[PDB]
Amino acid sequence: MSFPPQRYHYFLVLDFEATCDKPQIHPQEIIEFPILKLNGRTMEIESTFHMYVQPVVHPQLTPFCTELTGIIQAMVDGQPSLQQVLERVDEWMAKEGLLDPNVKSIFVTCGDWDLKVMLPGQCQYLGLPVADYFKQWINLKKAYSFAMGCWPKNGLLDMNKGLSLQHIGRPHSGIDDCKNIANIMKTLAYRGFIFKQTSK
Ligand SMILES: Nc1ncnc2c1ncn2[C@@H]1O[C@H](COP(=O)(O)O)[C@@H](O)[C@H]1O
Ligand SMILES: [Mn+2]
Ligand SMILES: [Mn+2]
Repeated sequence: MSFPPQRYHYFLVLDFEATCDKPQIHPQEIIEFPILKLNGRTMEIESTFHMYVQPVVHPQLTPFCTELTGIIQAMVDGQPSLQQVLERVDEWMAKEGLLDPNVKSIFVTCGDWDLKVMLPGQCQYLGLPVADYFKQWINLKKAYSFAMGCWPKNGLLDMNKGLSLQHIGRPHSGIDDCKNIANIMKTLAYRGFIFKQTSK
């Protein structure tokens, strides 16, 4: 059945961008924090949280980081740090109605890195508690492997290839990576896939 009933009222698509360098910078710090709120049944985008984040440990973006993500220095200067952005997220969750125990939602990321490595690692570095809704998610690569029966090699690019979808926007932009995740989800639901939590 196309677009079957799903287990969640809403899906929260997330894809961080972080400071980086060649070889990798340490520690990494989140510099882009997007969330797309998807209708649980249709996968349509109904609301968007999007904030750039000011890094503190390594405050100046490297040339590699700007080339990779497209994020320039003026986009993070004057921004709130991660602690404040997380409070903005909580307020946004509240306004969207996602803090109701009877409203079911879950984050969806491309891989496990965002919520298994990046966010809890930086919160630990900062002595910040991770909000409980960040502790369960769906790895799209894993969901795709169940839906299509195959393991994609390179994330969004290869999942778009397998589904004959055109890439949306700019690769390695957090918000655009989110739009592609949402578009892949829409197709998987069209093909009859019911999404399930994959985090452990
Ligand atoms: N090829 C790469 N080399 C170094 N760092 C990367 C690379 N790709 C991604 N990253 C880092 O991982 C973050 C998330 O990328 P992505 O998982 O592609 O959305 C980026 O913002 C960078 O900090
Ligand atoms: Mn990513
Ligand atoms: Mn990305």
